[PDB]
Amino acid sequence: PSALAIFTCRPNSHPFQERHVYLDEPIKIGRSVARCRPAQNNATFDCKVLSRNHALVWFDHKTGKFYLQDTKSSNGTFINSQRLSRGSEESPPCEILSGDIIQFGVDVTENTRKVTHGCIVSTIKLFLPDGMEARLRS
Repeated sequence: PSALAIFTCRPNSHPFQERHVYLDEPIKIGRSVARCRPAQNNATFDCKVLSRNHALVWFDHKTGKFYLQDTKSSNGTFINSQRLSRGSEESPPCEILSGDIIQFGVDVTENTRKVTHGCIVSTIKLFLPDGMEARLRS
């Protein structure tokens, strides 16, 4: 048994393939870098607007709650469009529920050229170690 977060790519997201992220321990969310590349079982994204150490997601095995924390991201982390912390500041742990829309970064139109870079926008579905779906967003 292992708690599980499934990340699926929303229509307004920079593209990524669906992730099946097991949460036996906290998982870093961050930008793809050497030695830390995207994989199905992780929350590492090839996306310009993410920080290397962007956020952290985990399951609290003693209460059955799931959490997301912004770890001083430059461009923001959001739960249902609400920003967890200011730029370059840490948030407290923020509880996430199954069905939340989670966003890392924001779209950025460069100031020096006409290019727009997308951000990661995901639905997250959350499952307890025994397989039952976690508390649902309402």
